[PDB]
Amino acid sequence: MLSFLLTLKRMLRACLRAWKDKEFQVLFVLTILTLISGTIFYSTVEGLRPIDALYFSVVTLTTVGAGNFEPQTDFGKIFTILYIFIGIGLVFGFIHKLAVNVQL
Amino acid sequence: MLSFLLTLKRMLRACLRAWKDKEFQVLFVLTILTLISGTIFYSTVEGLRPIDALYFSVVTLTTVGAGNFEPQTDFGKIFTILYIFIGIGLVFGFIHKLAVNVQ
Amino acid sequence: MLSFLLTLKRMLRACLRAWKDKEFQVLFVLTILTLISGTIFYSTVEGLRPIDALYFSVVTLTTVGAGNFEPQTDFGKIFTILYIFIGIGLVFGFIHKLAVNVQL
Amino acid sequence: MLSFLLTLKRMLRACLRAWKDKEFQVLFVLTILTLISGTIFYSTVEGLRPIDALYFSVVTLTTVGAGNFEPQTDFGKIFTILYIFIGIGLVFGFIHKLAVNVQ
Ligand SMILES: [Ca+2]
Ligand SMILES: [Ca+2]
Ligand code: NA
Ligand code: NA
Ligand code: NA
Repeated sequence: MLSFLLTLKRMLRACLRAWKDKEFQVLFVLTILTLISGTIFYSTVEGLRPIDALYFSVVTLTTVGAGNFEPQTDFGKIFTILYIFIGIGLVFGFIHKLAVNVQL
Repeated sequence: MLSFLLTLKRMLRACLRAWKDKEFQVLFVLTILTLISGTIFYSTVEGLRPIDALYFSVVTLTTVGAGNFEPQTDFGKIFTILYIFIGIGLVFGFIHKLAVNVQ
Repeated sequence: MLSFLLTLKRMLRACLRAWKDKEFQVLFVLTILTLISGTIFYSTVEGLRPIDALYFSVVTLTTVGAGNFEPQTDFGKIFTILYIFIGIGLVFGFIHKLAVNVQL
Repeated sequence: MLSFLLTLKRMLRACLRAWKDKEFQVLFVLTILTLISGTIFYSTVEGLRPIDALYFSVVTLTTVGAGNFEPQTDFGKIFTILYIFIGIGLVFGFIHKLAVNVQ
């Protein structure tokens, strides 16, 4: 049990230290920026209430997927297709990072 | 095929070997903890039966996605958003582990 | 253009050669076995038409997600939760493999 | 922050550098090809407008998932199942690439 906590602590330190790498920071900011753009687009173009635009943006960008909503306009549909690849590009970025930071 | 059988067993041994690594155990406990918290949160704030709160918690945390349900309250939606990122955080954790154990 | 095809060919050979690794074979068989069990369970317990039980099994095991259907019984719900982790375990398996076969 | 700006630019350079690797180009062409085929298949067999066939093709091939639609015909369902595995096959491809370029 004490080992659990010590391991947990060492791992948490390593996670917080990751928030120090400038490339991880960029990816993070880019992600926030992407989530904000999505929130703006869906509230504007699809008329979704702000909190629902972020929710759709989050579930869509993370590949979780929305359970009922889907863009109603052709403009929304196109944006979403593009939004999704941006999301995949970001994930690969993080993955590429975790791939380099491990092989150094 | 004995050959096939032997390969499976070797793999299974390597799997159970991971369930011994402390870091993997932490990650595992944390996801169960996360699943429980989720099950609790959705039972309370969204008022789902426990089994349906666990289900939504699972399909949501793993990025599988629910086919019909989605948080009705603002609290539920905000929680779900953070929940998903915890899930991503956890998966990166397991992945980093799998990329550290290869070396 | 000729390079495209040559690269494409070399990559395809490498993919087919992967179908030779006994561990990849096991993971593959395990996956088929898992998809068959799912197809049987959902058709039986949830009364889904066979082709729909496989479809749900596939979209669920791959994290794609079903757009409308979800287990109606508590038995189905429990099985699905477990089904999902089996699926994640298999994915990590493949990933672990692609991680070793690259660092040899 | 110039520092932040410089980091971004370095990363962007490394991204465009990948769009030069032949193997990555193949993988990319193959997914576009796959997306087109999907868009075509769902337009015909399921009778969706092209933009809705592309959308379902995308959300399906990336594992994001559609919130309401799903193939109505048996042909559509069988195709979708194989489509998803092509998608998994493609992602493993990009991943293997990202794990070969690290070394
Ligand atoms: Ca999904
Ligand atoms: Ca739905
Ligand atoms: Na997913
Ligand atoms: Na995924
Ligand atoms: Na869904």
